[PDB]
Amino acid sequence: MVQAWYMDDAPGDPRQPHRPDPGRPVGLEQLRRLGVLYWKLDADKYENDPELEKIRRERNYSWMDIITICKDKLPNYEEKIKMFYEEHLHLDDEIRYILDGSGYFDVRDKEDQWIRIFMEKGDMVTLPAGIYHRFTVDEKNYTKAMRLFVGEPVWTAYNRPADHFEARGQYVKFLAQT
Ligand code: MET
Ligand SMILES: [Cl-]
Ligand SMILES: [Cl-]
Ligand SMILES: [Fe+3]
Repeated sequence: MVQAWYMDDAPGDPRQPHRPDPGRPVGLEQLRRLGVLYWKLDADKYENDPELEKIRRERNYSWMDIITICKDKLPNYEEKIKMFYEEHLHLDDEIRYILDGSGYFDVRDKEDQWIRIFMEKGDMVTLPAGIYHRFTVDEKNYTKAMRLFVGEPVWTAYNRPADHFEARGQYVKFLAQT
């Protein structure tokens, strides 16, 4: 299924699991109900994978490239790192397919609590426009992720608070409107 839990309030290293024992799991249905989508895919065949190309069609993901997140490959690693884990939203959907390595994507639930989602090689997610999230690598310190977008991309992150944007209002309507 998926590896996801309500993460702890603990401060300290973000790249740690922040996964309390005992703790409450999180499933697919719950994430779906938050507008979040998920897929498992053959990460070796990505360069010519029908399933990937089917999803892209169905979702008009016309745009794609790859980011390799690690100290020696990504320029301004430490700054970029800090930016990702800042809580923010987007005015469009955020689509990552992890091709290699792994990391965590946290989102807030219907009661504004942090959910942590562990993403591995082969895992793909979509975080709907308007959802407050953040991202961090785990202690392996490496994530390679195909980024996807509907047409030409706009990367802008608006940190929290950003509750005035229409995308934010639309998403919060969507939650109440189940
Ligand atoms: C340069 S901030 C980019 C935000 C990105 N979608 C993330 O959640 O990590
Ligand atoms: Cl990014
Ligand atoms: Cl650097
Ligand atoms: Fe983001």
